[PDB]
Amino acid sequence: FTMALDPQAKGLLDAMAANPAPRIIDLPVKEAREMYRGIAAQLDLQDLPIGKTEDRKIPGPAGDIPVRIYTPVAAGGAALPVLVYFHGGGWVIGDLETHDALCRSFANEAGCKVVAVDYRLAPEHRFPAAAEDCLAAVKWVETNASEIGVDANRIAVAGDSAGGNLAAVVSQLALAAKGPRIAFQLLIYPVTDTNVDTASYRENASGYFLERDGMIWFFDHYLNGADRTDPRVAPLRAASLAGLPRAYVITAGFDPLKDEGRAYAEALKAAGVPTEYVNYEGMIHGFFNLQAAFDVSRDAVKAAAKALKEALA
Repeated sequence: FTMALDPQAKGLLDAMAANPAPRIIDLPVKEAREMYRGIAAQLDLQDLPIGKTEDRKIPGPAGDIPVRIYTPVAAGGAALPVLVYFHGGGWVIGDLETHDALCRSFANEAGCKVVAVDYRLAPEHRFPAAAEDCLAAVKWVETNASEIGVDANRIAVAGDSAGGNLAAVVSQLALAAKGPRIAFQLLIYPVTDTNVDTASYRENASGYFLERDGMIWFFDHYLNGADRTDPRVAPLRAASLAGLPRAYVITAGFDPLKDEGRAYAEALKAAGVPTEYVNYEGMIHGFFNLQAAFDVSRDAVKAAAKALKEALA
């Protein structure tokens, strides 16, 4: 295991190295968001089928929140379990389009409705705007479960990266508020803390798509000298994890976020929370949205979806 890096990942990274265009993090957010959209468009699966896709607005604490509601192909009329999904992108980039293929994948493979949330992004809306919107969305899904044909006893949350941060944080806030009821949290290479100097941060600092300098950039847009020890951005620092939703936690081997993701999984287990932890040793951060490029990505998305399905049975 000289480097256990997946050869499809090495191929991708080498190709990205040969590109002279500015890094996402050297750019104003307009270009950064567009650059990320273009990346997504080329490396994720296109033209996946869906039973139904519906865009609408729901009431939010600061104004309307756009959401996208996915129904599995050939779903019956019965009320379905529902996954509320928070996209990644360091709380700055990403949107309903960048993660659409992943949402379709979860809907079809897990057999659940998916509600993807277009939450407020930084720097236009700093912390805790994203968490406010994501919590509001889960509350709305629970309250209006009958209207959108879902089972309010089978609500899961999920997200990748900053979205996984939000899923973890929303779970904590919901527990503290005694609602909404969340039955599962699917944390895909999540941000769980604000220490950019863990062993995996320094070992995987550059060259693996998500870089240490990238996280610094994201944190600076998102956190406004906000307390970086605030558990609403650093859920690993919570006083207690007891009573949180059963979890499925994914980390990538060459991800600077590996150590804190694993740490959160360990701390959930130690607090008695049922937790399934899987690490993909050859993968890089962001690989759940690279299903067109990586064989392992398709396998991992299916595996996460099946865990979700089985948990909400």
